[PDB]
Amino acid sequence: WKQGTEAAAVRSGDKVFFAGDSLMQGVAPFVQKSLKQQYGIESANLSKQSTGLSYPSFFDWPKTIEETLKKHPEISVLAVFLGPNDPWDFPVGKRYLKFASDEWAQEYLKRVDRILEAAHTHRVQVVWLGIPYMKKVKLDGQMRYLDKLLSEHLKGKIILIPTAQTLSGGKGRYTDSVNVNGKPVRYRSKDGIHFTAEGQKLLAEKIMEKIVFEPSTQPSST
Repeated sequence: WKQGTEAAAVRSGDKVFFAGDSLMQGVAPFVQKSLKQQYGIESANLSKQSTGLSYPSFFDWPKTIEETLKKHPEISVLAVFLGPNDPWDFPVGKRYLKFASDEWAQEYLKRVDRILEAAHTHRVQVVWLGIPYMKKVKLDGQMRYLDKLLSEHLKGKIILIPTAQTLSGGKGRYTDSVNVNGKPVRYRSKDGIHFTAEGQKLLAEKIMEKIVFEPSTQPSST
């Protein structure tokens, strides 16, 4: 099944499902309010602090997604935002895989693919947010690696929303603030990872740009 790669179509009665870590936790509530107030569309926000794809033993995102789509067949969009809790070695079966090795990357993307398969077999449209630049250079190097691994794999398969340049005003590296009409506005929280309310609202707007509500008279006949 081939979803749209530019935007996701929603109708009255659909739900939007938000998944990920604290990156998603701050953004999802703004999208949820916009969906409800603009279109009457309800949502399920399961984002959870400290979670990711590397340690399903802490919280199993692929299994949770499978179970949630089964419980809620009305979900038509799955939005995902995670990463910072994942740049760690992890075990698989009897192997112990080292971060950013070929085998580590293969397993990480197998878990990504399990999510995509769960969604696509049920005609659920996936929106995945790119990882922002981070203030700490070690985490930033890990996240630049992981963001590129993900984007190269996901481009052309799903809807991707990069965030790094948007959150930095195009500067190509981490900034705390971005000028909007010459006045600096802080987008990043004190931890140099997450967002202020202004940063959360901006990313929520970027998500809404990729959601297209369809009235009952769309699509049109020919």
